[PDB]
Amino acid sequence: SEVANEASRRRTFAIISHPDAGKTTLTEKLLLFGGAIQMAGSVKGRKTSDWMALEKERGISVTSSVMQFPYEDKIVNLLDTPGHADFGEDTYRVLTAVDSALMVIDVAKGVEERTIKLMEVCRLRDTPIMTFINKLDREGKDPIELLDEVETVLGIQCAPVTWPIGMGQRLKGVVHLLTGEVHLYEPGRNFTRQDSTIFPSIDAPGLAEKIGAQMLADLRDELELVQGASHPFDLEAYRAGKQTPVFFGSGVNNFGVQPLLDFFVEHAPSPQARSTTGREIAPEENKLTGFVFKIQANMDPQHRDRVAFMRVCSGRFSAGMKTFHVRTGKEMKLANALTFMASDREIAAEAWPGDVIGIHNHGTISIGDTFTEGEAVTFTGIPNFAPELFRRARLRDPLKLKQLQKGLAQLSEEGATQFFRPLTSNDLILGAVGVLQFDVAAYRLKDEYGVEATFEPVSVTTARWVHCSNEKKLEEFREKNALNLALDAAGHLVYLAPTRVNLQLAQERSPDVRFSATREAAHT
Ligand SMILES: Nc1nc2c(ncn2[C@@H]2O[C@H](COP(=O)(O)OP(=O)(O)O)[C@@H](O)[C@H]2O)c(=O)[nH]1
Repeated sequence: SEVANEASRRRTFAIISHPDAGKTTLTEKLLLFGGAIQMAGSVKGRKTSDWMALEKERGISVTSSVMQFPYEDKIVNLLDTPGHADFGEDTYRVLTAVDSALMVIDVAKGVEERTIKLMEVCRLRDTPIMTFINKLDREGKDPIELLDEVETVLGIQCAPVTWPIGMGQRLKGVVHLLTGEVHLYEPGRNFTRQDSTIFPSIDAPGLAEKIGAQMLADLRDELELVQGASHPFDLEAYRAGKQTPVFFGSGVNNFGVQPLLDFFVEHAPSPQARSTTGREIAPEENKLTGFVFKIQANMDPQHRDRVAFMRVCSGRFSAGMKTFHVRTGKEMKLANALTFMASDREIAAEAWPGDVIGIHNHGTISIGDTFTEGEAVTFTGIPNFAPELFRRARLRDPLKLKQLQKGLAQLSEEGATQFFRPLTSNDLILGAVGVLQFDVAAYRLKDEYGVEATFEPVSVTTARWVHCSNEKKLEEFREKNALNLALDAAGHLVYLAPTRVNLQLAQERSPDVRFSATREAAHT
């Protein structure tokens, strides 16, 4: 069928990186291959009018959230993961609306703090991971050691697919480990199809006349070790999230990028079956389905447009179709909704399973909302994430407590911020993932709700959701740790911890108590 075909082309993925790894550099070089030259320049330019400044305050992002582009007859949906000033909870959430992930690692650094946390988010869905080691034009760690670093630190098996030849001032090129080809690193080239120097084999004549006899011999030495030690690429493993094919390159020069992109579109998974409150929803179904996973402000001179982001999981979207908002129950007509075909010639008014659409939100869409054509079904798997920045609410005029908690609880629905009411206090504690969510709730509470407020930091570092079967044994825990407990906007029990250390002690004192770092956004 027409849907099954279009879904089979889709490659929906995001990049996970520690900052300054190369995420925006490597995004540009791929937008080049998709023919999105116009967007490619604005993404590199992302490194002023008065009303756009106020819009920066309301929560818009300069870089486009979603970048779709075609490559080798596949449709590549590249969902952004803002890592800089706009880092926040939405960054963690984007990963739950993809099927595959590309990890970028600086070779000088290695695995880094943001690498580790993003990779943990991918472990939740067992998302497949591909690895690209960046910045080989400058000196860095040994590849053999960097593989063990990934393996031991990140926990995932390593199956390299390309392999470097030197690095830094001494970099000569990569060697493909499946095709046997030997791409060369050299100037004046964009490293594309016709614009590259590719030997078909290591034993091809003249290779030593190009990479030096010494470096060819040391390359034979390194391969013999990788062959008899590192594991070869097992697609079944990669698909189950238990293995990552590794690529080495130099994104700033587009070197090694294309082999990665060709390998990616060949093997990365097409849209798969997600789960709902009961039955599994396959991507080949006739009716349209999908879940809202992100809500942001859309660049608006009226400073009033919010757009909820929705990934499509079955059927076909067409501009102006009647949808079924399972929660509210009202028929919703997706009017003037947003597609993200970023290409100077290509322009498409529809979207297929794996794509993302932008539903202009007027206030009644919250995170995790499931849109269908009439089937009462509700997607599961959409998580809320344990905050990592906590602050208390500071209101100058106390006559706005009624309206403050009204605004706050709604900002929780739309994913602005989480909102915690301690069992032994009327304080209101706002958990976020990035600093920016606080300035946003500031403006939004003032602008929308008229509550001039402030957020002073508290002695809270991490939070865990609490669940336990035994009704009495939980109450022996509710009254024991009550000072450290709160309720969130959903009414779940949250252990607000002053430190990671206090939490581990808390986890051990209560052996029969579940401490989980995630929670479904559907009040359950
Ligand atoms: N030497 C070298 N520098 C790079 C490479 N890729 C990115 N950079 C540099 O890293 C800086 C910004 O990297 P960026 O793409 O913005 O990483 P991001 O912050 O994770 O998006 C720039 O100064 C780039 O010149 C590379 O392959 N080699």
